[PDB]
Amino acid sequence: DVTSGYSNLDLDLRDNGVCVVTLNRPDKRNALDVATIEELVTFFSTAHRKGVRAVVLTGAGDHFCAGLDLVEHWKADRSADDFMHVCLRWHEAFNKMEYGGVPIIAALRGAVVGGGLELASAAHLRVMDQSTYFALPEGQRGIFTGGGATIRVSDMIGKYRMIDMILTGRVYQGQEAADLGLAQYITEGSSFDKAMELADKIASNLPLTNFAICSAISHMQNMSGLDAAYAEAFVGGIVNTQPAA
Amino acid sequence: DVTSGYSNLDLDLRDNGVCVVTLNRPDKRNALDVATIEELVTFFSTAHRKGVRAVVLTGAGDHFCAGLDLVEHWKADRSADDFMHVCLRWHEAFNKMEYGGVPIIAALRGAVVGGGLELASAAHLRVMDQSTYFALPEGQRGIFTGGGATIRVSDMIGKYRMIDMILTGRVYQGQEAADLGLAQYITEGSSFDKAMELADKIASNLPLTNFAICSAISHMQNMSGLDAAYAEAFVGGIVNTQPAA
Amino acid sequence: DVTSGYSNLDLDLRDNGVCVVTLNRPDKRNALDVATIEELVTFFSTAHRKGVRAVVLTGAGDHFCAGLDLVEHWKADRSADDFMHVCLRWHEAFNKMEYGGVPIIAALRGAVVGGGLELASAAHLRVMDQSTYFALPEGQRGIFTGGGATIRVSDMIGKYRMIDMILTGRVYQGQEAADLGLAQYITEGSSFDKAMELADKIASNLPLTNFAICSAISHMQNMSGLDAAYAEAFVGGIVNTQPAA
Amino acid sequence: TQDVTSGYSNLDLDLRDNGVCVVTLNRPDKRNALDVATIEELVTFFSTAHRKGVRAVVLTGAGDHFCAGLDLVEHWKADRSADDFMHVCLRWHEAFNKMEYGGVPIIAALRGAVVGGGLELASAAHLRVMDQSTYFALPEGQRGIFTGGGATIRVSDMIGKYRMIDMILTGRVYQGQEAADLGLAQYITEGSSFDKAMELADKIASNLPLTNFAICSAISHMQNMSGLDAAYAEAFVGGIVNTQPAARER
Amino acid sequence: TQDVTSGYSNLDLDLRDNGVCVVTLNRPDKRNALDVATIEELVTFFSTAHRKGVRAVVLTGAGDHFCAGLDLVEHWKADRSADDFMHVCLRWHEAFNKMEYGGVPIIAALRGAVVGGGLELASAAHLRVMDQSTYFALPEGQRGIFTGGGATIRVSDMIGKYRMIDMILTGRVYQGQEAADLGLAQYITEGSSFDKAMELADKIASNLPLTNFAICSAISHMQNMSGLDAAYAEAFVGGIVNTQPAARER
Amino acid sequence: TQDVTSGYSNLDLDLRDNGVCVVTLNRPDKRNALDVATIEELVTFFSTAHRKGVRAVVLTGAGDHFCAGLDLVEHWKADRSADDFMHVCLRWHEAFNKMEYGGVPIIAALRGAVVGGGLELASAAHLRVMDQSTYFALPEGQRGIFTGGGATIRVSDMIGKYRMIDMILTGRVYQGQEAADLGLAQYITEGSSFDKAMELADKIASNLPLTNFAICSAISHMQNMSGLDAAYAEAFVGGIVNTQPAARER
Repeated sequence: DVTSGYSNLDLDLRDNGVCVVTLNRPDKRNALDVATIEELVTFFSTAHRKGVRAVVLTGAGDHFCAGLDLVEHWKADRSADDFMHVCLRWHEAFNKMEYGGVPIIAALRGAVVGGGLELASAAHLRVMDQSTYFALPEGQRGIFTGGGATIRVSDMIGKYRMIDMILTGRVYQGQEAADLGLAQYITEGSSFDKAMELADKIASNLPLTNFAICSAISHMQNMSGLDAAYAEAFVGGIVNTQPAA
Repeated sequence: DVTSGYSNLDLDLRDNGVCVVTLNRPDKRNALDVATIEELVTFFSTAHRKGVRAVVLTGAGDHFCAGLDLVEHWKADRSADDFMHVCLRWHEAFNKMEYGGVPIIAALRGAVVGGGLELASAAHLRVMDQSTYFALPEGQRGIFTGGGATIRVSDMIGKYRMIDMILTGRVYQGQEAADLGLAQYITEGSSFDKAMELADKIASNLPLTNFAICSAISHMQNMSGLDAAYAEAFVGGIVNTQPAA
Repeated sequence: DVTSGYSNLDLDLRDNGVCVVTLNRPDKRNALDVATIEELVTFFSTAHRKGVRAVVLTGAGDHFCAGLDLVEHWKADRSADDFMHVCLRWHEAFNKMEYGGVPIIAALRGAVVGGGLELASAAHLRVMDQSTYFALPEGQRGIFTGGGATIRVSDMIGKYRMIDMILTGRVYQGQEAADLGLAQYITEGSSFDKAMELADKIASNLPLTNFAICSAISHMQNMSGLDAAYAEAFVGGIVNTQPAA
Repeated sequence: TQDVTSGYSNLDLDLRDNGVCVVTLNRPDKRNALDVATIEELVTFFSTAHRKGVRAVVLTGAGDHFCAGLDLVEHWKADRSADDFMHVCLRWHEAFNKMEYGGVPIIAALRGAVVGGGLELASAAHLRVMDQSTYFALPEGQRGIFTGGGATIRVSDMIGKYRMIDMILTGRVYQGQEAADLGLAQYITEGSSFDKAMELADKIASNLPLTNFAICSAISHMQNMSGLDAAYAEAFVGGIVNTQPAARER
Repeated sequence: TQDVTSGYSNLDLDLRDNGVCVVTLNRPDKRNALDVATIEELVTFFSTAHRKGVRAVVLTGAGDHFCAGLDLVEHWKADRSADDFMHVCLRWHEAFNKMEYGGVPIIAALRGAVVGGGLELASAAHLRVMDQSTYFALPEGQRGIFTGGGATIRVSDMIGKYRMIDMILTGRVYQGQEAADLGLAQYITEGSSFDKAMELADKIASNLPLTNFAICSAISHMQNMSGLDAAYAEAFVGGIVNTQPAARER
Repeated sequence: TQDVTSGYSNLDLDLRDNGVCVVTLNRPDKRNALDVATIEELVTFFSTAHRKGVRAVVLTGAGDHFCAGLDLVEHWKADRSADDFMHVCLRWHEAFNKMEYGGVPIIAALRGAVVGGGLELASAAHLRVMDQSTYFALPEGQRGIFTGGGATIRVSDMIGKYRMIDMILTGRVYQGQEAADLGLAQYITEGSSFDKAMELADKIASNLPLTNFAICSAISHMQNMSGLDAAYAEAFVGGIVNTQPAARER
């Protein structure tokens, strides 16, 4: 019951458990409105229990994701509390992606900007192609990132590089972007095909091992290394003694 | 009342709110004595409320800053508690810079060493030129960094690279230094002019947006990502619904 | 009484206080069994009080360390709690290395894989040669890292690169590995000789300064920067006012 | 509004006109022991309560005992591996995190046994009201069992780490005023804990939604941070909550 | 020494010969409500007290009530936006952080209302002395207001997160021995809280400056860290404090 | 089994047949003041107790007083520099960390003075049993000394940061039921604290080794984390402990 029914996500579940999840509004470069965020909360809250083994996340069209749907935003005439609540929903979706235990590999193309970079950062692995570029351009437009960029992008490229990106609108692309920490993989070919290659290999690993890799490590990074040491020992104890292992 | 009156800092407030703050003792490569640290505490404690929009921090002369004023130090014949108190003042100055909400862009030249690298690290952005080099040389002289290097330089280049720098006295310069994380910008020309270009653009952004960028992100990095998610939503709520925004 | 007596470690204490510590089972690429881990706990729990000034850690033979002794592991038929306890011993050894206050420089050759990369990560400095390669290959074999990789390797190369390494089994070597953060030094010659050069220089520094560098910095990185600021001031107060300093 | 009470099997739900929803465990025959299906219903209810418009929740257990803890019959029969049980524990934690950090005030009306996983459920509420029949314990420890539903976090936050360690290490039982004074419940009544909980809930429901949302989510987050970073976050929560038009209106 | 008492308008200051400085809120006509100008004077006083040589502070409010909290008249009139109010809250936090982490022992002599922002101010002191007229509350919540001056941090540290949530969610008032036992004040007197605070302050002022500095700054920092990292920092604080020549002299 | 009791000079050790080991400080002539050699023996004993098979420890001091704290005679004579003393403090911390996080339940049987470093030692135990002669204080502060053996961490966890600050800032002494209620000891007896500690230890020793190990190590680690990360770790501790064959057997 994985492909249940979603309006704003196109799903393709392959026989080995890899589910392609595609943002489906290329006419607006897949900008994320509140309904799409809720479908991401739902999908990533249930993916593990529904048996999904890995996810390849992509955006329909030439551009991965332009970020916050500004048309919806401007029209909603939001108060500070209304917008704070919208941001909590973005965070719920991305927390379910990051800490959910289902490996997520993003196949990037074109503009990975603003909230779109926040969505890409919620994946475990990112594959960029020759057309891909990254930025947090809204900062210069007076907009602060409220979907996790200050957390995940800093974890990806360093707090001072993330501050630079939002303070100046600086753009990164090509090898320079991969080397900075924006994506672990860069291809001269299809980022979708490379993501699928990675996803198929990951899906052939043990479910429990991938679950721990895709949830425990982020938690350990939130604590003192002297307390994470103890938690890591328990994670290794459970994962490495499973019959299948 | 920004250029009020300081003995150890030369100030130049431009019409757009950018304030150039220049260490003014080139004869001693701008080494930082206790009086200069107190003026940095005062300036950065009040800059935001005095209306400063951005700061370009520089050192008069060929060298940004040589660090701790050792002549004052040796002559003061400090006990462990006396020196601990001096370090707390350094930290107060740099905390007001980092968490104060006023964007600070350092225009580096020559030696950015020891406490001088600690001062540069307290800025949000760093611009280095072709003469700039970085080191924590005192470590080999038996001196531990007590002005935040263990915190900020580790945040800039990684804990293990910071440990290497103080343990061995290793020097970095050129593109290698920029790539390591010591400065986000490297220019073949004037680091002052490049810093001013960046500062003028930043000063044209909304005051509240820059305030959040230059205070909230450092705070979020000090907490678990699962708690920063909630705080970030409130920061976005306030910043993105301001009338000006 | 440094070279006391160990079965699984070969020790060579030099006249300047540098102790070479060599894993001594090249026939199994120095895989770490429980007895070797206990000797590492013992050696690194007492090295500082026994007067060791620096340690050069190496593996006998062409390969630094292959990781967990799988023959012992499979034969022990471990329950989840048995294995959790083994992981706590690995962590105790590596915590004594990291926070013990005695500088440790690892001279790497060949395969630095799995638990072997966890051991190398517990050193302060790493020197790699032209034959050195790094990986966490067990992940694809269903094995989770329970000896600190999720903590230290993430601190070395970034959480998302560490997740990539264990999720995919990706290998790094050469300049690419040094640049990623796996080793601060890469040599075209002998990694042992380069490690000794570094170690001899470090051993000529003050004992207290090296102790603080090799214990305080890791602790500061486990707290909010606003609380580490205060602790760092006390560390600087004690280190910088010692008579020898 | 939206339907709040339909579609559940393991929770009895009663939505009052002022937005207070009574959530009642409904298996007194097994002292409301929590099986995996009940935990999943708690996840669903507490993941959606705020957005559905629920203003406050009074949590109770049908019968003489609030909740005896994890359903051991189900546990025993399942012959769970360490990973299977770790997964069950993560679901308990998801339900309790949605209760604690969800922003909807929860007031537990306690009676009889509030033990093991039942004390973990009670600890996920913001307020607890106990009566003269109420008693508290973490007895599983004496049975070789560790608390995997938050007791080590929330009960420590309620009574102190060393008193929580004592309870699980020794099976020590607390009741009456001593239990209230220890930090196990903020309110103790000589009468009906349900009626006192409803009094508290009706007053809470009369306050502003955003103010209750912040009180019932932000404070727990602030306690997980250094006080020097929570200071900054609290200033932003105060800025949003205290300038809402409805607050000025008051 | 340096001048400590001059130049202020919203604080009455009295420096005694042994270094104890009485700091008194001086607007009893409005129950010492704290406006932005008073907060700024607290920032200035507590940012410089240690370096000026102040050995201890006895903090009090003129009149029958210590402090009723934020100045609502000023608040209402200012018609503040969320960002304007967030900025006001950061100033309150700066004043209270300089009190808590500044290294100068602060003993609050309480009387009457210690409510809302007034309880936040009292919580920024190291020690609190209450009298028989003293009462505590965070009533703003019932008025749709959230505490933005540290109550969620310090009052939780004083009485427990769940009792702090209770106070702001319900407006519950505490007084007398019950308040002292809850953790709202370490000392309760049947007489003058000011006189008891001065007794405590005079004894504290007789101890070594560095020892009091560490006690009144390091402990709060240690509580923001994992205990396994605070262990290391505490060893360095002990090393510096316990080997100062003056300590040996004792 | 392995030898547990031989080879020590500064600890009297008595291993009972059920695995409870009585560890007794043995210098009543100096009220069991802790010198560096005794701290090193505590490091050795508590670093190996779990692996040697010790099931629980009852910690006591010979004579009328549990422990008066750091050995000042040794301290004074050593004329320690700040770094020398910081190093001594790290050894105290290593001994107490091995006690707190080692996984072997420790029950302290207190009598008489539990002061300064002696309260730090007592605080490293999981449970404390006090008698009618027992009193607690951190008097060193009045003597210009700061606690460098964990009091700022563990005593704060026991009684609250503000009560710990009060104790060291003022030298305040606690005893009797007031001390127990404050959080200084979970058990108070009108009889023998040693006999009550042995009763508790014998019951604890009858429980499963792994369950006691987790209770006596995991909970302290969880309290050093955000509750949202401890939730995940606790689920893994529950998974391992609750599926061990011996637990099912129960």
